[PDB]
Amino acid sequence: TIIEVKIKKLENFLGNLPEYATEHSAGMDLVAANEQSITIKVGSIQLIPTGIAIALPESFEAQIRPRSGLAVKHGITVANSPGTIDADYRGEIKVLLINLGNKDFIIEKGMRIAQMIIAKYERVLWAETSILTETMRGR
Amino acid sequence: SMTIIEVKIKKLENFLGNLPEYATEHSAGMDLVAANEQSITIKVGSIQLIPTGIAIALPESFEAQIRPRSGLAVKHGITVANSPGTIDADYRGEIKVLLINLGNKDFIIEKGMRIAQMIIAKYERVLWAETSILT
Amino acid sequence: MTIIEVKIKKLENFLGNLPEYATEHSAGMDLVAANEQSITIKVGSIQLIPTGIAIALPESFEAQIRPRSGLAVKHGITVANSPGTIDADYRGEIKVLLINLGNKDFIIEKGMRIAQMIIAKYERVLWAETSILTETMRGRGGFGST
Ligand SMILES: O=c1ccn([C@H]2C[C@H](O)[C@@H](COP(=O)(O)O)O2)c(=O)[nH]1
Ligand SMILES: O=c1ccn([C@H]2C[C@H](O)[C@@H](COP(=O)(O)O)O2)c(=O)[nH]1
Ligand SMILES: O=c1ccn([C@H]2C[C@H](O)[C@@H](COP(=O)(O)O)O2)c(=O)[nH]1
Repeated sequence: TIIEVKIKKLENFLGNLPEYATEHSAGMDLVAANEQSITIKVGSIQLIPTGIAIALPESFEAQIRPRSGLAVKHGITVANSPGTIDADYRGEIKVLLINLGNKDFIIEKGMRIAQMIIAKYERVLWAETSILTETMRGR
Repeated sequence: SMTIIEVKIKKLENFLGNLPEYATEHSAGMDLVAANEQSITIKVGSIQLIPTGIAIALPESFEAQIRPRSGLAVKHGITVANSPGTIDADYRGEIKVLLINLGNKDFIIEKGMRIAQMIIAKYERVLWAETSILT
Repeated sequence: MTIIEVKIKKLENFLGNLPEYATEHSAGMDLVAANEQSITIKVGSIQLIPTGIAIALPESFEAQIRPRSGLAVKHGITVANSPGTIDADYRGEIKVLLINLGNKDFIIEKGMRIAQMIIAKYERVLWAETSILTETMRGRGGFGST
């Protein structure tokens, strides 16, 4: 199942629109679009802009997830993972990276920093009740 | 088209105010609100479990995901330690949010603070097919 | 509910039971450590733990590697690249990247439950490049908004 998503390139965008590595990949690589280098000191969190804004169709969301390689090699991961991009968000997509490694890490424009996976969500209608069914799991 | 799924929800004794709400009509998730009666300090490097005051019964083939909110992470280094937390359709206990302070100042969690977002989605039940060669 | 068949290969270090759902309505299966030498995760360190299985997902399905809440609560151990993303293109050994954000060193021994694996559908995006996106209510009137 294919979904069309509108996407706007911002002033800082470069290159191809976010790409899937292979034809069956779940996620697109997000690329740092910071106009000046950003150093993430050990233990710190930095916001990295991506230079895109998107308009997801109704009932969909985008998830900002880590690239395993950055975590393995440098202890860099997504601080709010999985980051939720809502279908009515019209701002620049931002990636929050934390440095949990042992050396300061420089984020340069063009680096692959996260992946973005699009998935369906369901909107909840609450049915308030005073008792829930019992299950084999329980409380 | 969005689709609606009805989910049963029980208020526990420590719930205050309103059932979890979508910030906007097109939000993927509902905001989860701290329901601790007494403030909870999360010191630098600590993990703390925060109650929400609710229990839910998801319909079959659905799960709920406990995810961080952007503000707590970027402003305070607070995030969800077991993210994304998985709420199973047969869980009948209180939903709790496990926060970690990876920032550089102690942070006090007060009743009423938005501490996470909860996204409901379908999952698929796997039947394994054992094989000797993956194509 | 909806059942999906997934092919799975036992590698040489596989010990015993294929990943199982803890209950008939659990979203995820428990993944178990299959390391043939003990692995110590020092405080603040990150270690890759093998599971001894490889899988072949059907198209449009992913497996998400997520933390078990018990390990996080009791030991500060969680999944460093969470949610780990397994898709149809990955037929190698499933590995769990753990980080120790607790207050003492933690030894991973084979047979320990280390993560849970939730299979779900994802969508493939085709981009419609545009110069004007619709306006919405989100963030409207906030400080600094243009
Ligand atoms: O990693 C993230 C998370 C969120 N957002 C955007 C899209 C969301 O709709 C909006 C609000 O996020 P929350 O505060 O609800 O997490 O910020 C990002 O750009 N990056
Ligand atoms: O962030 C979380 C994760 C889990 N749970 C509840 C619902 C789950 O069904 C149950 C068991 O979680 P695990 O041990 O499978 O992580 O705990 C929560 O309240 N919050
Ligand atoms: O928790 C994880 C995440 C990924 N992978 C597999 C599937 C991916 O295709 C491959 C490389 O990881 P990424 O660089 O795409 O994150 O490793 C795992 O074994 N476990």
